[PDB]
Amino acid sequence: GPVRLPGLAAMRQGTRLFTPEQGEDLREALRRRRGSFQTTCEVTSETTFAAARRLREKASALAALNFASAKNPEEDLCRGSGLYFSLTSPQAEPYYAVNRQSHSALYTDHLIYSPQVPIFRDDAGQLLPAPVPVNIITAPAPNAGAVAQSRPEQLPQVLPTLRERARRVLGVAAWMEQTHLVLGAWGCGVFRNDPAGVARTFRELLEGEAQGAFEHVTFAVLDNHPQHPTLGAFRRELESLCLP
Repeated sequence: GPVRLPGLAAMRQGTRLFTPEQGEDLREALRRRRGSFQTTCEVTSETTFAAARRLREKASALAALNFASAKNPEEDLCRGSGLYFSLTSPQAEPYYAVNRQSHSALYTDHLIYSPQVPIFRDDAGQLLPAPVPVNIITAPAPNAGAVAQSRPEQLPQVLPTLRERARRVLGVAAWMEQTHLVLGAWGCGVFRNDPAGVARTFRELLEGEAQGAFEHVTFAVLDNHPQHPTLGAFRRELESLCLP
């Protein structure tokens, strides 16, 4: 029969959906991990997968945040990886079905956890000699641009939606015992969330509820714009977390 391609079945079968009603269990998992580590934080000018590939030898419990679409499984972490084979798993289907029927550009607090997704290619699109597996957390940031255009009365709700969903990202990471996280400018760019505000949201959590819950947090923010405004905003906001 068909050749079994390495690791793809285990990734798909191990994919996990987190639903809104699991918020409290996620909060408890994060609370138990709080204070475990003297967290190291850094803000780097790297792509998400370049950071994951650099760190994957340093740690196996490494997870990256995928800046995902809410409705369909400009580029997310499916590019260069096996992630689509996980996001289309049957257990992940409610993430797409519920977000579609919500009809809200704030979306819902569904998250997908994808274990040991193979990274197949580098930043330039060339094949890696050996794929590099990383865990991936998929959750959509609120689409501030779409809220502003089509439901402006929801615009004051973008910040609390972003914070509560960021809290659940960290909670999923703690729930799956992840020690290393690759975060970044989640929802910035096309969704038009402000970079300083996204950085400040993660700062609030990492200096509070999630303080010491992770060994290492990398904010991978590749920015080649002349004034580096996105990378600069993250560095300015997260300065106090980044001091060695």
